Amino acid sequence: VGGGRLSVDASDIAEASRDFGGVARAEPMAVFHPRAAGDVAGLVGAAFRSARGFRVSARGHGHSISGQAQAAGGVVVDMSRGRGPGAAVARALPVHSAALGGHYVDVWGGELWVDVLNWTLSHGGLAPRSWTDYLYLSVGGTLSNAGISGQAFHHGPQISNVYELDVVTGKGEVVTCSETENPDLFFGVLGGLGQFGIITRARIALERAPKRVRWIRALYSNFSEFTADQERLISLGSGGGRRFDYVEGFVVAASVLYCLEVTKNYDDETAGSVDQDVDTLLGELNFLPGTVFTTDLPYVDFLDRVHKAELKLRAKGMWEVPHPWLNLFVPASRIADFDRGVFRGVLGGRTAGAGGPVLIYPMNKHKWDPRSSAVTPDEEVFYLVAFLRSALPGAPESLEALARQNQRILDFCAGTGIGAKQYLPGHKARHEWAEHFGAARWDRFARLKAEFDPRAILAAGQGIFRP
Ligand SMILES: *Cc1cc2c(cc1C)nc1c(=O)[nH]c(=O)nc-1n2C[C@H](O)[C@H](O)[C@H](O)COP(=O)(O)OP(=O)(O)OC[C@H]1O[C@@H](n2cnc3c(N)ncnc32)[C@H](O)[C@@H]1O
Ligand SMILES: O=C(Nc1ccccc1)Nc1ccnc(Cl)c1
Repeated sequence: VGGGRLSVDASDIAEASRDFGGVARAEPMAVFHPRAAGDVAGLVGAAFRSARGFRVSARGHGHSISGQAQAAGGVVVDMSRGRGPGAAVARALPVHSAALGGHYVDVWGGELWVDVLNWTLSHGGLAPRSWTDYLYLSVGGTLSNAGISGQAFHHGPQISNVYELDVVTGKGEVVTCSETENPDLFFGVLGGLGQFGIITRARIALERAPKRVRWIRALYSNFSEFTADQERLISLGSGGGRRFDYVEGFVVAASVLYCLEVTKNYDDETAGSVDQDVDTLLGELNFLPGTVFTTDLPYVDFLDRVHKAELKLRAKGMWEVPHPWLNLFVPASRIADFDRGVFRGVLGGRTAGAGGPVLIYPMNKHKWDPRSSAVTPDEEVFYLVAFLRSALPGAPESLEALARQNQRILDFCAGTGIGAKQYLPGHKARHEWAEHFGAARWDRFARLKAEFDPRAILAAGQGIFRP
């Protein structure tokens, strides 16, 4: 426990027993409020030494869909709660390295990306290079998955932009790790679904942040042309050449329409070249003529765009509802078959039927380290397909229909041998985890668990190992 506090307060227990998915409700015995890493070590150590080893799970912002951060009858470590004035003054300044050829910053494992951003911009105009679409997620939470957005095609996911970690293992041991120090734990933890320890520190790579963003959306009716254009755009920038700084897309609720979403970053030095750069890049595209929608805004406002949508949804009582999300990594070689079978088949053209946004965009696997625990398709270019569904509140039939639609999509992929992989997996059954990881990766994953959390105390809500 040390400097930390073990809370049984009704409101803390309630928050720790729920998540964004709004379905899973496993209750903890207590909520731990640490002051520092040693306190998390002391709590995990005590769980490891106890007779009936209680579950310990870290909670970031509680954005999990199916109880991943829940610890039934155990202790939930509230990593993202502010630690007071002394903690805020003690946060590390960005540091320059001549060996790395740039700056990095050490952050608490529970820090929200929005707070990491505000801190680094205020200390040199620096910022992380690779984002999530939503900044009110914890660093520890995203690094336990991958952390993806429109920059991942170029910079890789957030797990490719971290130099070092401090990890509290399932034995309560504080271990510093990186590519050159305890690499098995470092690569194990990155994308490791919280299985091998709690990240108490992360050393994030930084770049000089742009000031403004030219934010563009364009429409397509031809899927083959929409995907050919996204794939061409993600192939640009090799050797720092001319490219867009963000590439996403989404299916439009109208035939089916698709929207390409791109940005071009700029500052005072590059403001003179933006318009010509954008025009050249757009002139090479095949979008429907006259369907370009452009907005110009500060970098921070573009990065926080989803939080702006959240405030609007909260005011309408549309945020705190069930979210039966399904996130897939789909091989580019089978993306046309996925569009036919799912956007035009399962969804029948009306999406609409999806119950919320459906993101679609490709990434470059070479930007992902093959040593990490993250599971990607067995192909170089693969797409995120994100079914960001919201069920109607107080409507059980709405959640049932969306959960069935998820199952049909999964059965379609398995039946036609698509080779898709779930991102933020919610498998829970043993043979499905084996198939998710594959033979070589499952063996490696089980070996890391035996070494780092033999009692299966950590992140039991993921439902991989018997606690
Ligand atoms: C709700 C949501 C999620 C989201 C998103 C937008 C919204 C509105 N946009 C995303 C995006 O564009 N790109 C992306 O990669 N992910 C996106 N997400 C999903 C999000 O990454 C996940 O929900 C993720 O879990 C992070 O959320 P959060 O920080 O709230 O963490 P958690 O849900 O409580 O816990 C997740 C798992 O990790 C373990 N955990 C938590 N903290 C730690 C630390 N410090 N160390 C180790 N493990 C940790 C939890 O126990 C749980 O298993
Ligand atoms: O959730 C998102 N991305 C995500 C989520 C889970 C896994 C991978 C990507 N992005 C996002 C974009 C616009 N509106 C909203 Cl509510 C959300």
